[PDB]
Amino acid sequence: ARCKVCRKKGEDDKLILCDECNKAFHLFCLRPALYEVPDGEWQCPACQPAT
Ligand SMILES: [Zn+2]
Ligand SMILES: [Zn+2]
Repeated sequence: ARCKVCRKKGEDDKLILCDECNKAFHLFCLRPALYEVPDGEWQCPACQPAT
């Protein structure tokens, strides 16, 4: 629907909000390999650890 990165409707698969700071993100825009929901990484790249 919408996503704070691209701000575009198209790849409207299974969007994910970051729990911490409520940024709406596509699984694509979060991580290009990611297509299914991470029931754990309820995060966005900034919040996700450098590991
Ligand atoms: Zn997006
Ligand atoms: Zn975040």
